[PDB]
Amino acid sequence: ERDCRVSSFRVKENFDKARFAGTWYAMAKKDPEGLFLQDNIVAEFSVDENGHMSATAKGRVRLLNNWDVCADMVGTFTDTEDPAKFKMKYWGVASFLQKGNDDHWIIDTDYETFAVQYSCRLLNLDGTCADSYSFVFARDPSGFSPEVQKIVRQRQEELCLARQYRLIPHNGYCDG
Ligand SMILES: CC1=C(/C=C/C(C)=C/C=C/C(C)=C/C(=O)O)C(C)(C)CCC1
Repeated sequence: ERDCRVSSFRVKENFDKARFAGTWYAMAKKDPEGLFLQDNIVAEFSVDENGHMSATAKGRVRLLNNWDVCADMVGTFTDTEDPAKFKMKYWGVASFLQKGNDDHWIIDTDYETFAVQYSCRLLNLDGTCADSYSFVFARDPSGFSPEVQKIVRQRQEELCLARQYRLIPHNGYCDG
């Protein structure tokens, strides 16, 4: 019954960028295909005088050859017609880091405790997502109340991504 068209997905009513600024800890994630951040992920959002939003993020990345590395990444966001939908150009501090362009949607947030993000990097012909990713972020590393977990579990259902998210460890590897 429930529609999986990325076009139909709901997003944050009247997104407020400055209000999202600060440190966010990823608690759980739904990885995309290929190399992705492993764990110990922490994002840090900024918004300039102009309204230009930017972010930095640390995360452990396992390189093909098995070395583990603490990837220091960079992201710049571009506004769209949808205040909660942005275009994100990212790159790493080190040259060997994945560089790219991806959609960045703020599905839901309360700005103070949690946030569900999402990106489809490929649309199937039908209109659903063939390559997605999603971050569940928390204001406090400790996580959230069974109350908010309810909400999140709900946003996840709506993104056609329930029962396929994983918990993210934080063990200070990239120093925390
Ligand atoms: C920029 C950006 C994001 C994507 C980061 C990616 C995609 C990092 C990939 C790192 C790799 C791919 C490192 C490596 O493999 O060296 C996320 C949504 C958290 C949202 C805001 C900041």
